[PDB]
Amino acid sequence: MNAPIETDVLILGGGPVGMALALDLAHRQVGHLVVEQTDGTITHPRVGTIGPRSMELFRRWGVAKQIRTAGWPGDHPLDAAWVTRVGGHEVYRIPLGTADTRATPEHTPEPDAICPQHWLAPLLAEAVGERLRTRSRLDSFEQRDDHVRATITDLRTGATRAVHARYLVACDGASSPTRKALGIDAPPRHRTQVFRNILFRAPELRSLLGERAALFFFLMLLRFPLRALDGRGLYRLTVGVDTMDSFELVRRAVAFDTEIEVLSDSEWHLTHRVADSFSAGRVFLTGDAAHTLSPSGGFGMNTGIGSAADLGWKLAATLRGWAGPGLLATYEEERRPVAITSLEEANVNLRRTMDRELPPGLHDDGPRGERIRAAVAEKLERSGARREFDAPGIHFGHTYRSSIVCGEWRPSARPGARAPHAWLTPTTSTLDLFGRGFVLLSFGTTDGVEAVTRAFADRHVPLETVTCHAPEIHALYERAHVLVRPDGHVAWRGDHLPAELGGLVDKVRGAA
Ligand SMILES: Cc1cc2nc3c(=O)[nH]c(=O)nc-3n(C[C@H](O)[C@H](O)[C@H](O)COP(=O)(O)OP(=O)(O)OC[C@H]3O[C@@H](n4cnc5c(N)ncnc54)[C@H](O)[C@@H]3O)c2cc1C
Ligand SMILES: O=C1NCc2c1c1c3ccccc3[nH]c1c1[nH]c3ccccc3c21
Ligand SMILES: [Cl-]
Repeated sequence: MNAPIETDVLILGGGPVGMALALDLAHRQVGHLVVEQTDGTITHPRVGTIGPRSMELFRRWGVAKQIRTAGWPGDHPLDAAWVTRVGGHEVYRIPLGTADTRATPEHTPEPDAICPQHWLAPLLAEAVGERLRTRSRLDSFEQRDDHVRATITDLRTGATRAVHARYLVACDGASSPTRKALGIDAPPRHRTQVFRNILFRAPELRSLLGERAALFFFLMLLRFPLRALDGRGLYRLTVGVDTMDSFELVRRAVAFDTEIEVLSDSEWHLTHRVADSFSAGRVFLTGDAAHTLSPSGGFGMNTGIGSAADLGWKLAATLRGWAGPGLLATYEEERRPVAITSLEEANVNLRRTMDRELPPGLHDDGPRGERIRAAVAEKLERSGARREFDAPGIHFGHTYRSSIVCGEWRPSARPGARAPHAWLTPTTSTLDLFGRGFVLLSFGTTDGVEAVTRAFADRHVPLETVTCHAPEIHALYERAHVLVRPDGHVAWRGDHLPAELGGLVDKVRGAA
């Protein structure tokens, strides 16, 4: 006869986002538990590209190294190429080097990475440990005044147990049963696109392609993308449906006569949706459950991870007791607008490919087809197609303009924006200073800092003060004092600390 289990945060869903939230909560020493209905095994990778901002967060949570050393070949091309057929005529290619050779980015200590879900999942599961309960399905929940009660069914054995948690964070996906149960709607913002995904293994295809290999192959037969999943034989063909045999589809897209074994052929319905509300009482929505966006630019999962990181610190602060009563509401305040708009940027990338048409003689071998291909190439570059593969602003430019920020692409320390990266040492970035409590960076004068420290202490708001004597970084941040939030974003800056510190403290913690 087992009794109710107690934990501060119960995370519903062990997908990438739910795991990201668990990592942040562990990093902040908040008791939590993750319940995942499946056994946690991946049979058909849905994600693989990890944006630089997400990698910075994985760096913070201590798993960035293993993600990078998970198995993506250091010498595999990262290029994006528009081709009339893989192995056939090439139309346009965006060179992106290789993991081992590309220049270290100047704006971030962590460039993007490739980690197919079948590697990421075990890796995330390993980092979350025993707090991840697989084959566990949350059947129902009931909110009470100071906690939420959930009934969990052990799908391995068959026994049902109850979990009493202070907060339930639903990371249960795009069709979020939890969102429905809360009576919150997520009205479509664009027509539902139905995609057919064919996961196949072609052991010798990379050898046949060689340097002509690519991470992304945008075919133009009739038009769709083919991806190198693990850079080791596993590929994924994505074709829009709006019906040939799975094997015959791949065969048509690949001009080579090589071993091709289709492993999976499932369907995917993408419906750009954003919840009208990101929470009800003590129940929260994160990831696709809160906002489903288009995968263009890997924008979807990266936004979920960023939203998970935002809710993580606001939850910790409230559980700790130093947060104002209105801090948790700022999760929706700051993250929904990121979805409401940012879901549009992904859509633009989808539209550009959905609208591109193909002319006659594009497959020809004569100098004519080579000329018409060069024609489409020019158009492609003009339509800004290389923007879906290079948009730092999209990964790092989101600036919060909220009730807890004191308002006043290139890295900027303006209030609301991500505090910029700069190397302290060859291994330590300004980013490595953020992630715990608030951080006050002072460039030069330390006059007035003791006042800030006391103001934060009077409210029990964690604050770490750092004096920096580096002009290059001071120039970068543009002000003498910069107050950074637990999430790495600037809450306030200025050459002179404000007069009413109590006001500042109550505002940034969501008490004002
Ligand atoms: C068939 C399919 C194909 C896709 N293809 C692509 C693609 O090609 N590119 C792309 O960018 N994105 C793709 N996606 C979307 C991508 O997987 C998500 O955007 C991403 O992983 C976001 O993660 P999430 O963590 O919010 O939720 P999800 O990854 O959707 O995970 C939700 C988790 O909740 C668990 N869960 C649900 N209900 C319960 C319960 N009652 N109790 C316990 N656990 C529960 C699930 O088992 C699951 O593991 C696809 C999705 C599907 C369904
Ligand atoms: O993961 C994906 N799954 C589908 C996808 C993905 C990605 C994707 C993933 C990471 C980075 C850029 C990306 N662009 C696209 C994409 N551009 C497209 C155009 C038409 C139809 C589908 C896509 C597409
Ligand atoms: Cl509480």
